[PDB]
Amino acid sequence: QSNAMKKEIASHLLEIGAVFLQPNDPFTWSSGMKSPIYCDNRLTLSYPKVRQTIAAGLEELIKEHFPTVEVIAGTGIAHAAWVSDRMDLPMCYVRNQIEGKAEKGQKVVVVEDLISTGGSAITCVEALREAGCEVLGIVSIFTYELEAGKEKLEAANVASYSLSDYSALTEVAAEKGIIGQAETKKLQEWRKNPADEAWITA
Amino acid sequence: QSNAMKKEIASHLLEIGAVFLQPNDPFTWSSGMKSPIYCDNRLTLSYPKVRQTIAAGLEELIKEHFPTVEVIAGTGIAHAAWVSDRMDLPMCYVRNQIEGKAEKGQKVVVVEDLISTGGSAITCVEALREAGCEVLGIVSIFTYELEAGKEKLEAANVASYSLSDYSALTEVAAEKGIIGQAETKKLQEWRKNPADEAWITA
Ligand SMILES: [Cl-]
Ligand SMILES: [Cl-]
Ligand SMILES: [Cl-]
Ligand SMILES: [Cl-]
Ligand SMILES: [Cl-]
Ligand SMILES: [Cl-]
Ligand SMILES: [Cl-]
Ligand SMILES: [Cl-]
Ligand SMILES: [Cl-]
Ligand SMILES: [Cl-]
Ligand SMILES: [Cl-]
Ligand SMILES: [Cl-]
Ligand SMILES: [Cl-]
Ligand SMILES: [Cl-]
Repeated sequence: QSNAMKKEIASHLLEIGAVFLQPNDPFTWSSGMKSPIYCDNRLTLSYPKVRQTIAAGLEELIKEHFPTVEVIAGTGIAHAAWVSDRMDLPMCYVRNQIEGKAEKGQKVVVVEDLISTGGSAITCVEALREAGCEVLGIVSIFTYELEAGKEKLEAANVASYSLSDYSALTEVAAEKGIIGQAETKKLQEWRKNPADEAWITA
Repeated sequence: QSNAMKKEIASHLLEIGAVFLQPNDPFTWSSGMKSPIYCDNRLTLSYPKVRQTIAAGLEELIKEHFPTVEVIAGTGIAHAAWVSDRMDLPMCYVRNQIEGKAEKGQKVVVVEDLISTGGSAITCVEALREAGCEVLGIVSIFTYELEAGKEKLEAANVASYSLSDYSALTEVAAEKGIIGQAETKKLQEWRKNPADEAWITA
């Protein structure tokens, strides 16, 4: 659990190619923003054991932090499916139409693949709150730990926990020799100011 | 299994509101076509036991008919998730981009919520064939048994099996007293010629 789980999960994500790092040759995201990292947890679908380890971890986060949960909401659908089955709970998903039942007062936990800028997380929470549900919080597989997302969730009073995060993944990548100390500095600078291209030459 | 399973599943679908019948007051589908029936299996997501009974049934259809399966493809994502977990198989899904691994020669089974006109089923099969996969066939929760769909799948050489179908559901609905003999005739005529509004006054 905690730090051990974060490093173990980061190791798996790197190993299966669900998270890529290229600090010396930046990726360009669909927004046009340069980044040393990209996460695509859709790839976990192809790994039956790794995806189960992830679903078990998400379930453990829910039991630990949101034990009164009544409904699981995905945005993500596959992992919400795996979590809701392990917990024998109704599921719904949010496109902002909600598919599946989400009734007034029901206690909901959101399952997200990734917390990035916070926009997509807030969009999902807002849909559920609009429907009358009590959103307990969010559990996600990964988070880039960006200040923008942190502030958005804090301001909306949404508790959020992730199985692994950028910090753990940077450390594991260095332990593995994928990156070194020079790239670690670039990774640290990107997280602090992701839209500022100074990180590229940090 | 077989007829028993089809009637049991139809009963559950009616009971949870996943299939509606209104032969005396036709629905208008998004295409503008009048219909005595509508199926929305997204509602099964809210029913932990019923959805498990469905996933177990889909798994049984795959074991019975497509035993050499290597990958489960959803289009549907939640049920493909439940089936792939029970079978410990990699999963992918098809939007026609394929998310998750679908490699050359891998034996794939498609999991569909509903077989209607055949268009959406063919679209999914074609994407997987284009990717180089061997599509073993399709398993679905429900089928309207329309001739249009039957012919499209036959012409593309795609084997298709459904847990329940229109015929079983009509029979169960009559047994339950939801519909009678007069409405049964209207239902029979719609299936034969769904775009011809003579069924409305059959
Ligand atoms: Cl992701
Ligand atoms: Cl695996
Ligand atoms: Cl495997
Ligand atoms: Cl709680
Ligand atoms: Cl949808
Ligand atoms: Cl986000
Ligand atoms: Cl709330
Ligand atoms: Cl459906
Ligand atoms: Cl249920
Ligand atoms: Cl329940
Ligand atoms: Cl086979
Ligand atoms: Cl997608
Ligand atoms: Cl179809
Ligand atoms: Cl094929």
